[PDB]
Amino acid sequence: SRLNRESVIDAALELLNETGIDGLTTRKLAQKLGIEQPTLYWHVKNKRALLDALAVEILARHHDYSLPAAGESWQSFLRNNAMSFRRALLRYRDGAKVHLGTRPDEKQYDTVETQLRFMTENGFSLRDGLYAISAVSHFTLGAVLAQQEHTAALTDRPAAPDENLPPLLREALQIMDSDDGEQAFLHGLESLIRGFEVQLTALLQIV
Amino acid sequence: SRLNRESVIDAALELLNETGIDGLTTRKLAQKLGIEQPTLYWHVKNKRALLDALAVEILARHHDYSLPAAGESWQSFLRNNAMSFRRALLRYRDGAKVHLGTRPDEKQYDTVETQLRFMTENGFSLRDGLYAISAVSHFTLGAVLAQQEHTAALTDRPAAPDENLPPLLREALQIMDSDDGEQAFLHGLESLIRGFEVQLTALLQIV
Ligand SMILES: CN(C)c1ccc(O)c2c1C[C@H]1C[C@H]3[C@H](N(C)C)C(O)=C(C(N)=O)C(=O)[C@@]3(O)C(O)=C1C2=O
Ligand SMILES: CN(C)c1ccc(O)c2c1C[C@H]1C[C@H]3[C@H](N(C)C)C(O)=C(C(N)=O)C(=O)[C@@]3(O)C(O)=C1C2=O
Ligand SMILES: [Cl-]
Ligand SMILES: [Cl-]
Ligand SMILES: [Cl-]
Ligand SMILES: [Cl-]
Ligand SMILES: [Cl-]
Ligand SMILES: [Cl-]
Ligand SMILES: [Cl-]
Ligand SMILES: [Cl-]
Ligand SMILES: [Cl-]
Ligand SMILES: [Cl-]
Ligand SMILES: [Cl-]
Ligand SMILES: [Cl-]
Ligand SMILES: [Mg+2]
Ligand SMILES: [Mg+2]
Repeated sequence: SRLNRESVIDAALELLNETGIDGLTTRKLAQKLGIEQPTLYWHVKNKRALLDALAVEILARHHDYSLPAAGESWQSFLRNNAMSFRRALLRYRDGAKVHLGTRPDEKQYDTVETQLRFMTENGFSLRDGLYAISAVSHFTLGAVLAQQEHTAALTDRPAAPDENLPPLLREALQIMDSDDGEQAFLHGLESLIRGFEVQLTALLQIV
Repeated sequence: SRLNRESVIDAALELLNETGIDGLTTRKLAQKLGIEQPTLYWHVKNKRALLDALAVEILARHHDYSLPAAGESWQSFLRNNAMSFRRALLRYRDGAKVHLGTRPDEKQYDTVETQLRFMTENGFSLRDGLYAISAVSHFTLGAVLAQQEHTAALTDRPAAPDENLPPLLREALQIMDSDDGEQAFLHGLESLIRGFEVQLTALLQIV
């Protein structure tokens, strides 16, 4: 099949959804594409370059809320931003493991820059705007990794069904796995944003 | 060398610090221990059982603040808890990648149970206590993964040194990598806790 950037990325994401990150290799990618490894090598040097590119593309394709709406509050933008980040990461198997250790790509510079200018225009210093952005990303990444990687681990070996857990831990785990972890996440996200709001409004006051 | 649980775990953590999670194998563990693979297999069935055990042991050894102090506020306990969780995860290379997708171990039941009882005795429902605990873990895990995995990625290929970044993104990344990410983390952690505090005190009031 065809080996332009787009087709290589499409085949790569298919294979990622078939086999997960740890068994995504240039060997199996070559196989999926019906080509010899030294053909693929012309197009994709290594698994790292491949992972770097999927990270960027999963967002370009599926992270629809990168930009604030005209007039949107910074709280609403961080919420809508986080929800969209979470969506994009969950869309492919081990997606958050793919995102891990990427930095914004040149094709995301203007997007990430705008996001920081927007914060700073709402009364954040660069530094608190940065911390808010970073906290939202790290929170959202952990929440999606815990969920994806809890799941991957269960494929490999089960858990004790209850007949062994102490009572609170027993009902806590029933609750946290009764949706995908979406309510733990949406609740944590409100706590985080209100925390940034309390910090920002305080200004020089001891808070 | 000796193959009791303790010695296998010690050798495993050494190898983890030498080679990272992705090149930690039962082959190289057998080599490190100076034994044949079918000898190791008696002791350790697979990489999963091995990862499950290192996850538990890295905490037992190095997560000193699992328990609140008598009289300690829930805010102070979540802070001291998170800081200690972060420490334990950073102590070994790809440590957070090791923790990912573990659930509390039987030898951590009484610890995690106590943590939930403590929250609920401070006025959290099980559910908000749970969300607070989960948010603190997911935040702390993302923060440590972003840092560890940003680092692992740099071994594999560098970044653009500045002569290409737009201005805010340029100075943001200088700031966020001028310590290990410890100030982004400690700031995010205060925002999260104050957010849980605002939620809890509100009770039935629209907040
Ligand atoms: C400059 N800024 C503080 C940093 C620092 C370190 C980082 O590792 C990153 C950023 C920007 C953030 C912005 C976030 C943004 N959001 C908070 C989720 C975001 O929506 C995007 C995006 N491309 O739309 C990211 O690049 C992003 O996911 C991302 O991957 C980032 C990222 O990796
Ligand atoms: C029951 N509780 C809500 C859950 C649910 C899902 C989970 O995946 C987990 C917990 C408890 C938390 C407690 C946290 C605690 N802390 C908030 C960091 C903690 O200090 C410990 C500990 N063993 O001391 C954990 O087990 C812990 O790191 C952990 O790994 C957990 C964990 O994995
Ligand atoms: Cl074709
Ligand atoms: Cl082609
Ligand atoms: Cl193309
Ligand atoms: Cl490869
Ligand atoms: Cl293969
Ligand atoms: Cl986890
Ligand atoms: Cl010996
Ligand atoms: Cl022995
Ligand atoms: Cl032992
Ligand atoms: Cl193995
Ligand atoms: Cl090997
Ligand atoms: Cl990251
Ligand atoms: Mg990122
Ligand atoms: Mg855990």
